Amino acid sequence: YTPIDISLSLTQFLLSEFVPGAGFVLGLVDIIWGIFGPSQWDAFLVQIEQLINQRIEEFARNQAISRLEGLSNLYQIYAESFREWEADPTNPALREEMRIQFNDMNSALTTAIPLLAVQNYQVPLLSVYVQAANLHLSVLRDVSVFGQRWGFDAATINSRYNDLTRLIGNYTDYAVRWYNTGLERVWGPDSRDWVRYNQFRRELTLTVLDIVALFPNYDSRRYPIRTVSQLTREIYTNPVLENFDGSFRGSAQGIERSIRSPHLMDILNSITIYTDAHRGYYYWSGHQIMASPVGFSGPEFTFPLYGTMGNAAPQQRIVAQLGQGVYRTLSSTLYRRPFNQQLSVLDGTEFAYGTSSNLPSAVYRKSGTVDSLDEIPPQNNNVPPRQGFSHRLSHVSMFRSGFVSIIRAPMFSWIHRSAEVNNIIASDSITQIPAVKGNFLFNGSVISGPGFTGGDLVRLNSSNIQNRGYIEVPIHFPSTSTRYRVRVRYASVTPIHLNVNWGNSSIFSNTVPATATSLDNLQSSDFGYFESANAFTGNIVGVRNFSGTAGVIIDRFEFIPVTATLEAEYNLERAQKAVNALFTSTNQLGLKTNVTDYHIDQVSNLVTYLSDEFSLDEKRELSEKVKHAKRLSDERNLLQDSNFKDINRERGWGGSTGITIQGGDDVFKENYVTLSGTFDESYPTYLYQKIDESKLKAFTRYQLRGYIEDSQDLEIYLIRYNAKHETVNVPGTGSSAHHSHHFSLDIDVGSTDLNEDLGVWVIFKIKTQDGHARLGNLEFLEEKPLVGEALARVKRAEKKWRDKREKLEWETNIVYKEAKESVDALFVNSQYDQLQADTNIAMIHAADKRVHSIREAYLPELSVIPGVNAAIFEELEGRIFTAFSLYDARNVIKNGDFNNGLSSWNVKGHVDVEEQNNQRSVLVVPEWEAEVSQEVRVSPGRGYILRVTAYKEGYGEGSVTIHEIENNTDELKFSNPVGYVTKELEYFPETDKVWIEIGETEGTFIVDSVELLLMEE
Amino acid sequence: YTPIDISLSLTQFLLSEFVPGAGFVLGLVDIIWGIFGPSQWDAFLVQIEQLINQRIEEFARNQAISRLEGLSNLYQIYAESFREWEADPTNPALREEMRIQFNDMNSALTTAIPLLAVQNYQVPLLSVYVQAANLHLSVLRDVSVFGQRWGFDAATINSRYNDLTRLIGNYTDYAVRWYNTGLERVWGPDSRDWVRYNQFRRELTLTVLDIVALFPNYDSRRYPIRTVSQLTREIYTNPVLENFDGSFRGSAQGIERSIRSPHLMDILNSITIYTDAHRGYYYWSGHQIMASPVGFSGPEFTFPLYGTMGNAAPQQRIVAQLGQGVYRTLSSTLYRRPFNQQLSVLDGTEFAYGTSSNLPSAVYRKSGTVDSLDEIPPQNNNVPPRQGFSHRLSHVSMFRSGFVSIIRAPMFSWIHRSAEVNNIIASDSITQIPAVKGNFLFNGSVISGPGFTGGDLVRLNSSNIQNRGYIEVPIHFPSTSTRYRVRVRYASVTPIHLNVNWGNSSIFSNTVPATATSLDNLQSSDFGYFESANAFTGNIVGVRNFSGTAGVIIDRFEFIPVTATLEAEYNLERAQKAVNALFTSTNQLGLKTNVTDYHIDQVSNLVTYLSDEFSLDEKRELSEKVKHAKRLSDERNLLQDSNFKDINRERGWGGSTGITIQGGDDVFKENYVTLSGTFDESYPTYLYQKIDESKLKAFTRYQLRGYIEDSQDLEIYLIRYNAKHETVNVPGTGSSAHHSHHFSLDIDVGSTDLNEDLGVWVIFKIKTQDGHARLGNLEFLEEKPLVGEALARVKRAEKKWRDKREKLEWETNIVYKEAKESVDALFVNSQYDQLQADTNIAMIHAADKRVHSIREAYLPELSVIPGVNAAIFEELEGRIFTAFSLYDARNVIKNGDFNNGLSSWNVKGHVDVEEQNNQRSVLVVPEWEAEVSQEVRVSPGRGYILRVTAYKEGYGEGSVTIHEIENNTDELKFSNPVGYVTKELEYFPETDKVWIEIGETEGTFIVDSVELLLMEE
Ligand SMILES: [Ca+2]
Ligand SMILES: [Ca+2]
Ligand SMILES: [K+]
Ligand SMILES: [K+]
Ligand SMILES: [K+]
Ligand SMILES: [K+]
Repeated sequence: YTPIDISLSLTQFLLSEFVPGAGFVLGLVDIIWGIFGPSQWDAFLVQIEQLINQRIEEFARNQAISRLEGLSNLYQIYAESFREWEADPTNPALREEMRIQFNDMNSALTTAIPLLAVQNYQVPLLSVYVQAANLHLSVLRDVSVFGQRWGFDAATINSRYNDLTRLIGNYTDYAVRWYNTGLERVWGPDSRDWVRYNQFRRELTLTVLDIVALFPNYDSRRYPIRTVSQLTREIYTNPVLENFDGSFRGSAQGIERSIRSPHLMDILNSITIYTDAHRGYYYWSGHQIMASPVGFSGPEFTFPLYGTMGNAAPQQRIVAQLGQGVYRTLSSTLYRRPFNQQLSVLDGTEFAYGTSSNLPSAVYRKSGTVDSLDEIPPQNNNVPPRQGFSHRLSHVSMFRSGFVSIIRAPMFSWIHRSAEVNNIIASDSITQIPAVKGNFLFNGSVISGPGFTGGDLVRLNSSNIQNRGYIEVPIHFPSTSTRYRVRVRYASVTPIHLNVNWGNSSIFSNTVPATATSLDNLQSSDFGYFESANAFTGNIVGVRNFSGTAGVIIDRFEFIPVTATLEAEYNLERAQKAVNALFTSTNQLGLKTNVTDYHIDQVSNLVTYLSDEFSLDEKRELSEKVKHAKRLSDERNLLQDSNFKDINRERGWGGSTGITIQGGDDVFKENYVTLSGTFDESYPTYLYQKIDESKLKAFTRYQLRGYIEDSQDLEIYLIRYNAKHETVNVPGTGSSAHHSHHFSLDIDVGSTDLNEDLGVWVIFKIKTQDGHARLGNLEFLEEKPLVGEALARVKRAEKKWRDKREKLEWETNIVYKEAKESVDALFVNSQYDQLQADTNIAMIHAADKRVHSIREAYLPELSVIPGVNAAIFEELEGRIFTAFSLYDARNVIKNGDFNNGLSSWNVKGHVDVEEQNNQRSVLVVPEWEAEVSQEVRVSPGRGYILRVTAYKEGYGEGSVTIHEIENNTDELKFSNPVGYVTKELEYFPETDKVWIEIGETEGTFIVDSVELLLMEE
Repeated sequence: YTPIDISLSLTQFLLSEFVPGAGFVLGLVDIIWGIFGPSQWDAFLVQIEQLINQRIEEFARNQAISRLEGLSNLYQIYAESFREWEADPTNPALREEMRIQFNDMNSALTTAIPLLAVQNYQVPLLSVYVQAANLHLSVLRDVSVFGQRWGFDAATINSRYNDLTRLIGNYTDYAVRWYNTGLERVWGPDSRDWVRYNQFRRELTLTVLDIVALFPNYDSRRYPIRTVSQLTREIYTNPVLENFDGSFRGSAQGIERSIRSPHLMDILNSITIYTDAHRGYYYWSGHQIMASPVGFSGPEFTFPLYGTMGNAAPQQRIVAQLGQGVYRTLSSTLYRRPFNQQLSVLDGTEFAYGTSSNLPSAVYRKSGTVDSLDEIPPQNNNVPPRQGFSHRLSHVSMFRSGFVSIIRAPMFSWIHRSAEVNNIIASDSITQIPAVKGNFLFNGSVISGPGFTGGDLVRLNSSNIQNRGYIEVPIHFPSTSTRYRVRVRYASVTPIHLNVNWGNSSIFSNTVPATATSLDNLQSSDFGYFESANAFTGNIVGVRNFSGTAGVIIDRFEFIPVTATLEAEYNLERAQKAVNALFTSTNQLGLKTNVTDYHIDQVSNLVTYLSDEFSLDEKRELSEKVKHAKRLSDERNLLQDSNFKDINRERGWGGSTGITIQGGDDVFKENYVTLSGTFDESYPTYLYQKIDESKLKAFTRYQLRGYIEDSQDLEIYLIRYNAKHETVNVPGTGSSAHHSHHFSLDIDVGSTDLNEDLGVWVIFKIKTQDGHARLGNLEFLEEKPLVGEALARVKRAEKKWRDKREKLEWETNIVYKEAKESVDALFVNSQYDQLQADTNIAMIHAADKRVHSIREAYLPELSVIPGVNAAIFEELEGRIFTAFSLYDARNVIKNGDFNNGLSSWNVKGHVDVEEQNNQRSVLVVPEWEAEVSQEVRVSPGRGYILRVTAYKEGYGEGSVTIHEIENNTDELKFSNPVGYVTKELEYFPETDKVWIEIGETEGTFIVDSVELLLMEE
């Protein structure tokens, strides 16, 4: 019969029937607006006014009640019109009437609510304010569903939808704010203050917060179908204190502390009660509580003894989880306060259970007349209290004092019955399980709700790895066969990566957005949602806070029944949006330049995951477009042989050993490239390609880019007017150092000239042993035309390369002449047939060094790439290689150069042949006892030239001598940056054998070549 | 017929029959020692001498061959004795002969090997050295298995077992070292140098490394039963280069680079060959290779074109994976070298396949007579080459030059056939899969093996989280029903945490030891093992490097068939060792003091995981002991109610609200405690307990300790002579900040005195809101007696507390007297019946402050704990509370104190009642227009005293006035750190009603109390 009774009846309706329709519209009239007079509105104001002890100003109060009246009358019209329209949807008069009534309803409300929020009296007005706002939200939510069907145009529906969500927030934040400051205003130091304080809290939770808690569910778009919330907050009664005919000083903090702080929800299993005695008055002195987690999903637990052990009588375990729990307490109080020792306790209490039928009430000692049901009344008056109660007993703590006065004041928590002992998932509606109904909290806290949630929330803390915040909720599924998408309501001040598990499998893991800008004063719009992409049928549900850095508030888990067509639709929209975002324009004719080749690959992946069972028509369509995008990417890609199909087959890819092409990957979806290291720095692993001038456009930046799975020591070159080069090390990822796998590199074209034919060299190099790379999706592309500084830089670069060429082209005319003449002086001039008789090796070597002083025969960066001067260097060095060949053939001495180490030589001591300047091999005689010798056949009577090219380290003299058996021995002697002397002599063997013998006196002797030749002109 | 043929025949035996027994002993004689003369040993030396071009010194060489001979003769005796003993194990003569022959065999070998390792010629001796060492290891491995059965005593078997493992390392490191420096010694700049170089490498891999690679398997204890290894190394042939009748200058680096660097193993699928033409000579100009990963577990891949495309003739795909792969190439070479252009290529090659039957050979163009089978001969000569080959063709790369001379020199990799195309797991032997046979390498490299592994290894790099190094190997199980323990051979320089997965499940995750002290020059003993604890029956196998910091080399995976009894045994030993390590001594009578209660809990967990099917007898036994340990822990534990069964039931645990006891946990196995925060700092969450002097021993340190799952703001107190206190924050873990969950805290006892009864207070406190702890397994224990500094510190602490008491005990005699007299002055002296007529509130308040200047009525740290002065403070404050009660009852004014705010008062303006010093409530008149008034009933004719206690802020005068209707109004006026004035007057009502009215002129007026009293003596 009181506002709390009325609220609880709305609360039940809102929990059980929350779904757009005539049942809803009709529900509000029957419960409230159709059946309330001005005395009912008066009654509501008095409830809070009495409490806070100050009445609303009369004009304001008068204004308030006549508005509420205006609205009863209005809404009755809207409801009656709604009803009739429902019965005949197509009747245009019934529809116009719907439109008009809606408009008028929206006017009145917008105007009347500010009059229920009037300064200085916001508090005593709140619950009624809450009423008008609950109603405002539903008409807005109506028009957003039925608007179209009534004849409103989309423009006007979205405007009023935007209003709807603007106002879920506003109205909620308002109520919550004034509840707070009303609550604080009524706090005070004594037990009397506490009674008013708690009574405020309890009454206003019942007529205010509970409704507000349901306000989100008006979001038609978030909650298209029936959606069931659960209120988990606790409310408190305290018999002893609540009708103590006095007040205990400075006790209200002590009393308030005897309420349990924020916890995971638990079921009250039993109370075991201790009787003590004072002047032959027997009383409840202490007691003990057992409890279980939600869903008896854990073992039971307990708490330290409340109050004090007593032994005046046996003790009495009262079991609470029988039927549906305890819904009522009838308590006997005792106050002995004899004229002058003092007593304030309970001598008995009945605990009564909720049942669809009947259960004997468990009595501690005796019943009494301090009925809890005055304070926590039933929600349903169509049945006995045992059936129609609103609350279950949740815990019984205690405020105590001890040995001048005795206080034993048991404190009763009542949780709302919408808080089910188990977490059962429906299948025809969205089910809301608040995270607080969980049973495993690792690295995080429960912290009291701000009022607009129905209860407390879960904080998961920031990390690092094995310290991830985690909340686990047990959940039962009546219907196995039902497919659900999970949605989570959360709050964070930063974007956080979150993983949601279901059973042992992880159904969501990505970074969700921020929603707030501080987690301390939490406002309605501070919360948000995310959902799994798919829908499924394990038996628990969980969230993990992956962030090392920030925390996250988890409100509630939401299970959303879904058909397979719905599923296929969600993913289609998602993928359709992806493909479209590749193109510049609405006609899909061009790619956005900053869309990379690899990106187009990620997006195509999305398409192939679409159902073949429900989306084929519209999936094929999408795959047309993404293939089309890709084709356009290949069009803009200026590199030949993109997929490395023809490396080395010259005008495509140039490549070395230590490369590998596999077709695909964890990362790559197309042919890609693996490069491994080298054992010698001079023999690098290289993939290169020239880009033809004819494909380039003047005065334009170009961009080399691609994707590297991972990398170490990867050397990347871009070469036109000069070479730029990155070294690139990129670690892999799972699912100095580059944090990104995308790379890019820019170069700028000046004037293009086909005749000069610069182009752009693209070169990938690895010159170390540990060393590697995995890359693909390589593009070379046109980016932007050159403007401002970049332009003047390029003009400077070309101009500067232009000046470097002229220089080079001048110095090369000198040197070539010089080298070419030195080359010619080696030969008998008759076209590369013969060496002059008297040209020696040092000469060949000297000519060689004049050839190798040619500066751009080969590109510095990678010397397999011919330079400006490749043509002319090449011909001269071949004339040189011819020359060494001729030197060798004519030498009557086998291996006189030491080019084959020591073969064809007879060696006595310790001697070595070491290479010194290019292929050039030298004999080292390190000690005088060593002897290198060769027997040579000759033509007796002919004449020979013995030529030695060598030098002498240190003291003494090096010798090459020559002889036959007995008298005919002759000698070449050497004594004294690194340069050789050439000596010779004429020898005339008497016989058919000669001996050549190399030796020395001391120090070290070094011989380049020993030659023996016929004198023949 | 050559040493390479002989080696390959041993190699096959060692791969296929590696198992202790007579088959093994008999195998070595038949293959080697029983059938070799001195010419065979000569032959071996010549193989390497010819190669390195320098013969061994004659004495050394002579010595060497006669030792090898001594050993042929000896081992023939040992083998014949082994054989005969096998046939009749119990015959004591056959057993004595076994013992003797073993001793002699061990002597000869120990003496002869140093003569095969002689300075200056270690290299040319190596392979023969390898032979003698292979043999040494097996006799050692024999005696370690059969030793006991021959009659050797355990002392001598373990000595020779220790020798065995000492020498697997030594002999391996030796061989490997000299292979290295022999190989380097023979490197050189030209193609000729390369031929010798590679020929060395290839021949010495075949006669040396391969054997050495098998050396570990001699570890009887690691390999109790048959164990099969796989050689994965590649060897190389190069037809063109290998019988080029000359040498190409500075080409050996170029040639060497045409060998593939370290890779995951792959199967050669096909070669597709390009014919070109030069002067109407048709040649192999280029070619392309396809390959697949091991087990065709991946898609195929390819490589950039080898050589150069040619079009002189069609092109020719030759398929390699037919039969068992290509085992042979017969190659035609071409050398045009016309007197003066140059050519060095192949004009044809036959590829022949390995089959149990027959397959036509695929011919490129034509066969030739450069048979690969001269270089890579068969292992089995009991069958045609097609069946008995040792190698499969593995890859064909190329060394090239191009457009003076042309070189097209295809390079053939041969992998040993023990490298199976698939990774098949046997069931009757241990199967060794080298990690290199994997198909997924993430964050790591393959790097060339050191020689003693059979092939290359896998490096997994240091991290951070989604960059864990990982190696995945595909594996087939012929027999589903077989149970295997996985063992991994690895190397690391630090202890690393490693996770091994099998299929999708993770079968090992813990930190394994270091084995090495640098990963660069890897020695035999640098490797180690770890194993899963259990044994299982997924289809791949993997290791992940969990370290953020260090790298790890993975060699090979080892699968070990096991029965269920074996399993149950492994875990029993493991748990038996755990339980024993709890006790001080061999009689399990005492606990080791540094074994914590929680530790005993971890160890009991280990016991409950033992099989009930195979271990019951010996598991029950173990559970007796661990329960016994635990019982002893409770014995030493000096805390009452360890498992928090009786908190608050006073002489056990003292506890507040916001505590919870659950029975067990992810962490705790026994009753444990959860504390949550507080809303007010003055109302903390507390668990405390005193420890009785009678349980303490003089001059001894004690230790408080326990385990905290997690914690924040946990305040821990230890109190005797003074209080020490930690604040403790401990993050949780998965499976300022404390990195450990174990805590401890120490205190020291001086002299114990039962009369003074200090004890030790143990207090857990949380005084903040965010704030929590989860702890259990709490012990208070005796640690050690006090010695040295600690002793003199404690003597100082007690002495100092002793001096603080005397002080306290002196000051308390003064104050108590003072306070007690002030208390008494309040009363009419007749036992606490009445207040003196003229004692006012300020007096009561002044007396109160003299009571509350009592210094240790309550323990500072937690004021629920009575102090020295709790008794005397308590009585006096009750006399005070009596006094306030009396003040109130006699005041004819209702609520004249403002202790119930403003009730019983009529208020006109804005006025407030604020609490100021304890419960003391004051009326604040802030403005002159305000009016607080009360109508009081009186007895006409009697006489009353109107007393006011108040003061005046600022200007003007505060008034309390009193009156009846018309002429009888009188007044108390107040004008002018925080202290009150008391005024009064005598009033005599003519009527039955009086009015009391509080007011003021301006400024602010503050009233403590207004009292009206009858004058009655
Ligand atoms: Ca030379
Ligand atoms: Ca007062
Ligand atoms: K906020
Ligand atoms: K152009
Ligand atoms: K090492
Ligand atoms: K004692």
